[PDB]
Amino acid sequence: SPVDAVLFVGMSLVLGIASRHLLRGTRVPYTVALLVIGIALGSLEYGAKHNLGKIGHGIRIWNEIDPELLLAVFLPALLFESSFSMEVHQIKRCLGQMVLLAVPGVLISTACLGSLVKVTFPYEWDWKTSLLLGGLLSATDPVAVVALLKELGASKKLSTIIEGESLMNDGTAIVVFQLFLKMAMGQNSDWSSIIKFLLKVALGAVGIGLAFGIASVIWLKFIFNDTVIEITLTIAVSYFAYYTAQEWAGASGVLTVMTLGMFYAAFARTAFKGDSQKSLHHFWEMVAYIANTLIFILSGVVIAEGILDSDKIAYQGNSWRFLFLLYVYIQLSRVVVVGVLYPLLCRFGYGLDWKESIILVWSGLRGAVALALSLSVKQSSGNSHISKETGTLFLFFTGGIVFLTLIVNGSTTQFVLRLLRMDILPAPKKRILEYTKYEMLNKALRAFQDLGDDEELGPADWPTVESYISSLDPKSLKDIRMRFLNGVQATYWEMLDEGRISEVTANILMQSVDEALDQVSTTLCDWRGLKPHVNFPNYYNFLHSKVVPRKLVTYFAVERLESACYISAAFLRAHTIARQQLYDFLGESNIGSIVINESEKEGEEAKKFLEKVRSSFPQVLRVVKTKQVTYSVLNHLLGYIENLEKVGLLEEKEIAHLHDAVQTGLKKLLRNPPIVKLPKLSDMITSHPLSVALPPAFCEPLKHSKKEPMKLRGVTLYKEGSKPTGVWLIFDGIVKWKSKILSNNHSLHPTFSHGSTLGLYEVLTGKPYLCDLITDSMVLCFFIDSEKILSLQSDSTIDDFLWQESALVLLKLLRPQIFESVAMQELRALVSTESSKLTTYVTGESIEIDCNSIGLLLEGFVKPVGIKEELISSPAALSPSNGQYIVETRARAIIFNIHRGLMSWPENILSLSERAMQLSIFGSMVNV
Amino acid sequence: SPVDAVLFVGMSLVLGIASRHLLRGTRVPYTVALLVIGIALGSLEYGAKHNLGKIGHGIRIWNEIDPELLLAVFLPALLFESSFSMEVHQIKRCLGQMVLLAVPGVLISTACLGSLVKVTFPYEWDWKTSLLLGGLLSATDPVAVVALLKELGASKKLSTIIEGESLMNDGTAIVVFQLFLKMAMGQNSDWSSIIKFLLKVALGAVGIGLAFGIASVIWLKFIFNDTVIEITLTIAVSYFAYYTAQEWAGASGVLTVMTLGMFYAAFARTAFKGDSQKSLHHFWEMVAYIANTLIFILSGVVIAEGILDSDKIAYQGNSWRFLFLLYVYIQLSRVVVVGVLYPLLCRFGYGLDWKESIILVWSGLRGAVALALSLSVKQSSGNSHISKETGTLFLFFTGGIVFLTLIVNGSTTQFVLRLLRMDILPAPKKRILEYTKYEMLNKALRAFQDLGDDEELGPADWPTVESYISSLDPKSLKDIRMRFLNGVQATYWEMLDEGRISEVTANILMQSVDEALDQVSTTLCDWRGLKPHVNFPNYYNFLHSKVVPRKLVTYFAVERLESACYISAAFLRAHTIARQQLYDFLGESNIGSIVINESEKEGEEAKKFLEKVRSSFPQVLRVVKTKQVTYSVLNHLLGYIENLEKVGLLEEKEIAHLHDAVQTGLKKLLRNPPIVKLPKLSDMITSHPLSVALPPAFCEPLKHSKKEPMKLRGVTLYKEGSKPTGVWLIFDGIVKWKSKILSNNHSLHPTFSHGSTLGLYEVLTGKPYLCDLITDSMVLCFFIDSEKILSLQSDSTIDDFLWQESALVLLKLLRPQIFESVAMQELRALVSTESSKLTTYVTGESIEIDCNSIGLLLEGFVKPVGIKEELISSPAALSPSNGQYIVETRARAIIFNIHRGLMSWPENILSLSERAMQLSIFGSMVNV
Repeated sequence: SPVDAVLFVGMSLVLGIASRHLLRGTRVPYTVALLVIGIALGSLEYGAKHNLGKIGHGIRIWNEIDPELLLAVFLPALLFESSFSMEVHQIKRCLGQMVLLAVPGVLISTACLGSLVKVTFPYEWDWKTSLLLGGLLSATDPVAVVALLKELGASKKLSTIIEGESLMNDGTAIVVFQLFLKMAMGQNSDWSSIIKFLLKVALGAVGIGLAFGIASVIWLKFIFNDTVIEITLTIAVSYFAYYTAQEWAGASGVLTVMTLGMFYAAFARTAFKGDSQKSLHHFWEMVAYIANTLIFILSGVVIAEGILDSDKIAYQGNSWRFLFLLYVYIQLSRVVVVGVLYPLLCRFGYGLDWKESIILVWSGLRGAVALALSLSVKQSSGNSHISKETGTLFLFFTGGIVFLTLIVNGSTTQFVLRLLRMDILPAPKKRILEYTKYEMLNKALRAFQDLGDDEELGPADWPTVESYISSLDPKSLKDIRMRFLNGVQATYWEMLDEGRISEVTANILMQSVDEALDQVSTTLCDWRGLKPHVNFPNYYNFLHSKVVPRKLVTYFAVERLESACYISAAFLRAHTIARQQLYDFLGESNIGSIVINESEKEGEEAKKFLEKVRSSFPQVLRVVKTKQVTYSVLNHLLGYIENLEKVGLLEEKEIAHLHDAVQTGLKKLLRNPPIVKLPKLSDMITSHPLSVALPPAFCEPLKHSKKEPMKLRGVTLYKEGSKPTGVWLIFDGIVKWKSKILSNNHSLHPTFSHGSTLGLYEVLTGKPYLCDLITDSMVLCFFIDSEKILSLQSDSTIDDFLWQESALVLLKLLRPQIFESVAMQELRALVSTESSKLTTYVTGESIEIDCNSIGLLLEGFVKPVGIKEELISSPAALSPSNGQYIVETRARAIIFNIHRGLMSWPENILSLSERAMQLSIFGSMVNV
Repeated sequence: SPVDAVLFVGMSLVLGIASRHLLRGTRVPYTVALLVIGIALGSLEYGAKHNLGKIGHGIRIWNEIDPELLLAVFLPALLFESSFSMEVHQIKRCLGQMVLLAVPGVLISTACLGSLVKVTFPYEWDWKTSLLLGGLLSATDPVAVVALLKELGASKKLSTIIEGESLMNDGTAIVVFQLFLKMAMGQNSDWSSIIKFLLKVALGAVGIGLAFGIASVIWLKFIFNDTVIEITLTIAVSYFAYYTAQEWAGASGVLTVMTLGMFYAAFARTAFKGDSQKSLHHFWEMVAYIANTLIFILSGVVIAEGILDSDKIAYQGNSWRFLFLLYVYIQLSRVVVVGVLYPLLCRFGYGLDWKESIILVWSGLRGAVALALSLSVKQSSGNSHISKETGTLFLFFTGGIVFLTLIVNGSTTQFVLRLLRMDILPAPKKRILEYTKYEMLNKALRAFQDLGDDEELGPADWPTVESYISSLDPKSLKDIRMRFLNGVQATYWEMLDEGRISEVTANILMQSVDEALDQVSTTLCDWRGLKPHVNFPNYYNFLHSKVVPRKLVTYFAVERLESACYISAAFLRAHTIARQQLYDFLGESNIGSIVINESEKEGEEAKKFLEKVRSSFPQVLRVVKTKQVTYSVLNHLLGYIENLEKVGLLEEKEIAHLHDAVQTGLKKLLRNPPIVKLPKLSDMITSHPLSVALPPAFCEPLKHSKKEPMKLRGVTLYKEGSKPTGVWLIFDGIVKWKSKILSNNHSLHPTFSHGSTLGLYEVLTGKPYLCDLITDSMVLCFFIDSEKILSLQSDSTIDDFLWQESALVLLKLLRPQIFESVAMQELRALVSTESSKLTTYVTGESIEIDCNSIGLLLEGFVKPVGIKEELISSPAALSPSNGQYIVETRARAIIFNIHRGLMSWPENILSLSERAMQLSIFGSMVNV
């Protein structure tokens, strides 16, 4: 007999596999087909008394399945992954509406449904059992709703809203179902009894789940490099959570497993390995899928057994009337609960409209959970409390509700989508889709360009490759804003590809910009999407209560402000790059200036947040940047190691050691944020690039003490035209430069970065201060007198290096049209190149600027050739006027050699030789 | 009571997880720790009579586990993935030694061990039960051996040899164990009875497994895009294979599941999805891991129960003597079987030496399979045939053998490795390792270069990042050969990265070159590694037996020659590129010429194989190239789609549709090779680049009939100095050009490719044929008379295009020093660039060649300036002599603008500004 049960399980599994395979994108889920097949099989086994053999034995051995055993085997398996694959950031974005739809939504739904099925539902029912029915089919199938919504059209709001509300409705409905099913078996008599029972079954289960989750997350953080033990540990901890919950504490094990899934979705994304997460999700999806198909087949067969029993419930000819009435009651209950919650749903979280309201009310899919609970009721029934017809009627009613609710509410929802103007794709997103379907074509064409150079295998055939990929202004403010926001999206994509931010941060930023793209007509609301993720409420940690450890403060501050810090940094860099790109694209359009000013003013509270973080926690910024840098570095190393393992180029021991080392580094990162000692002033002096010219004797004036590096926001450094009293050093912070005399035109983002010396040009030339410096953020800055640098000017090499640094700063100043749109990173390479040479020019000589090169005069006067004689002053930024410049005074100079298509997609894209190219590579005629 | 069993399962699982986590790289497997813990728990439950509570109930409910149930639950779970993760190409490389070690190796081991444990092993035993013991602990644990060997030092031979021999020893041992355990329960009496029983249990099980594998592979090929249903289908088909095998046909279900795993490892790599394979492997590893830990714990607890029973077997004080004798017998049996098989092992497959012999004999690890079979014996025992002590003694003996065999043979094997000079890493592989640990450093440094440009988060801290990555000639023939082979490895790596070949082909080529690197002293044996994978035995298909379908011939030919065709193509391209790179690296070394000649002569039988394929099947080459091209294109598109899904940049419906389309294309590819119609001559004419100049009236001389395009190998095209009788067209094939008059120096690989016109220069200039053409392979070539082209010369645009193509060919001829090391792909871009212009020069004018540009004279005479007056003839290839050329006759010309470090790793790798750079980016002092 045990072999019969496993044979039934395997047969049901094969039927599930077949039904899912045949019914992909057929506007009908495989689950309803499984239910119908199970009903047919049960009818053939019981209704017709046809001896099915061993399959019949399996049917009759699973017909007597214990209720509690059914819950234990199935319900946690259904609910673990449904609560595991959550995008917890989106949930925390709209958690208020989630709980509002979950707890009081289910309460109201159960109350209304029980009242309706008690007043007019003639079977001489009881109020407790009717409310039990309400709480039974007040549960929404999460996986079916997720699949429907992915097939359905919902940008990001309805998807997560309905997903989470169904997920939490499962738990709330199972809790209320347990409460109502436990009617008067020696307990649950008075109001205090049910209150304490709820307290236990809910809070104790949640606490057990959270404790087990914490223990397992610590274990995972302590597990360095192994995929399999992670899935196995998840299985073991889930089983022990269920065991402790229901056989040690008496709580609800299913709710404990569901809370465990919540905790793993929330605080265990970084605990799991980078490559093990996909496999773990696939395996738990597989467990949930087997559980779902098996519970559906079992429900179908038990319904068929029940409705065609000796009493012949189905052949009464009247039960279907009340089944249709119950479906109407489901619809009415959903309508009334959505209407009641609408006055509060709209004011919290995501804005909900009547369109979203009707999509929400119509997208109620009672599936596996309701069927499992109904099977639980139609088992161990027939006693004094729950009778026998009073049992099947529940099972047949719930099965018919699942049938109708998955056929009509699963099919006609798309037809409703066709109305109400939601299936239409907005132009801001249509541009994105058509661009991404245009990069597919270009990437494929470049690949076919590359795979045509070889000659041993002969030409390729373009038509088949094309067949296999056959699935392929300036005066308008809104278009300019949309182009700017698309540029911001491209910048986020590029910075994620290069590795500024992890996957979750990029997802948050892209979701926010997608939300902001819908309000392109009005002011840019990009930062409004990021507002929930950037919070700096209080700093009670600095009230001396916890600064005594002076190390846990850094840990807590990082763990709380870490994601917000990446979000703000990426936001600022994206808007800077996008502003520069838009300025290049438009040049001098007034609309361009308006939108740039709009973006600059809009991205101000993020700067305020970063300034507050810097002023409160000076060391959190360095730790956060270190964590980001090492995370990106380790991801690159992991990619290289995966490539090597694919090749097999190294032995399976050295490559295993390297992979283990990289995984250990990643786990030590995601476990504890990097510990960086607070740098002293001398450490920053040594780390500063200018310290090479600074002798070690000058490196220890009591290790450069007696001065505090910090400078508050807005503190001036030196006024324009003032005497060069000294030169500053910028170890960390922001300095803004302004000057009317200098050609500050097209200087969109005037800013010097860390590791720079400022004012060196004036102190080594004696000229008045060219630029006015204002510190936009708190800057860790140091001052060194003019006399020290003038003394350092004694030797030739030090003087040459000092004038090289002066030249770099003077390129940053004089020519922001080209060199402002680049960090101080590459300019050091340009100045350090041996081709770039410092030269001294005598009167009568000239400057040999030519093609593919640029020049810079530092001191002296130059006479141009071919133009009216001009006395070009010391800061010149000499450039080839044609694609000359004789010297007239004592002069010394220096010479140098000199995804981003989404902003302008349709505005950034024949000769007899081109056609020859096209034929020699492609087929007859296909544009490249 | 059922809850007790599941509690025991969960406790054992947690203990397994803990033991594996603690004992990673401790030179002791977690399995022995699990065995010891199980023995201790059983001793505490039975030996001390200490009431353990519910854990004790679980122990006593699993103590009475049914034997057949134990096999069913455990053994297929152990063996499915052990037979699933095979690298089947390496197995087919050395299958002869595999079967030799498996079938007769196990037979000899069982015979010798049974004889030894029957002659001197006093318990009044029987011969059948003693041979049963031999066949029981004649099984080697596959997973433990794999883990040990990955920790152990074996390049590629011992690893796969021992892995496969243990894997097949499992099946052979379970078959012989079933045969010996089935002694005289109403069957297996005479020799005919055992012969037919073996025939059934082996061949019928293999056939059932193969049929189920074929059905499931067809199902997988018909499944387009879904990960979960693939794992679920694997589970379902495995269960149904076991069911059909043992409860419908009477065969051995475990052997059927093992053969199913073989079939999936062999012919189902392409059936599974590209992203689902890793998850599926992880899940089945997880199932095998739970099965292994549970069987180990169960074996330990049952041993503890048995040896401390009423009879007190352990406390007899003598059983350990015979246990140690049995361990010595295991060692002696392994020694004798390896010695017997050595005269035949060495002559077949991989060469096996005494060093490999001792590593093989010492690496025998009896693990989970032997313990499971021994538990099967110590259950349903105590009857007339198998007694009761005669049962435990088997269980305690097998458990002690596993204990000793996993402690000493699992630890001292590394110490033996320390001797015999195998742990030493050879210099050819040490160079590879130190290079790959040098690209880690460069990639990390470049990443830190990129992640230092931003300014909102401030500087990064280099020391912590460094801490997290703290795990980091010309006259010698052998060094030159090693450098050349490293260049070939780099070429394979680059061509896999760009996508010439799949992962398996790149793995085969890299394994072959790794094997060849060990014989660097002698002639290059690279092709010897590829020899088993390149076979063209017979072409009976062309005997008119199966050419009537004239479509199944292409299918069968592709399916048989497909991998060999990629291997040969990649081999040829890799050696061409490596020869060119080596010639660039050395220039004119005699050793370089010797090794280049060696490589060219060595890579000749691959050309012969490709020529045979082309002559037999003309259309297989195009189909194979098409399949490769579309596979690479779809992989690139899948990578882009995965990037987009990570971003979340598109809605979850359009991106889902694109992913589904790409997966459907990939499945339609891997299911059926692409169907390409055989191109007609007119199709190739139109597809040829020169057809643009050919008018449509000239495009249909009865669609260019009356001529057969094919030309055999070695057929000349036109002799040097002959009159330009016409111009040829190369649609597909190889042409070699030789000319003493032309500067053929440094022309390492003189070859024109497909889609080219040859001889056009001479026919449009009237000069004698510059080059001598020899067809190195069968070429599909066409001839067009001189009069037609001279007539086409009538119009200006056609003449300009014709002279542009002439210029491209003449760059391919005159300057092979620069333009031979590039395909005809990019040269079309160079000639087609608008900067590259065709100009007509009158006598007295000059050619304006300058920096960053090149020139070409086609007809006329030119006088140089600054050098003795030379009459440079019509083919000139004018180049800037300094980094001039006045015209003297009627002349017309044309102007143009103009992983690979592994070959030379240690010979391809400060100023005051450089130190400033280093400080401004990094910490104090770290070389870049």
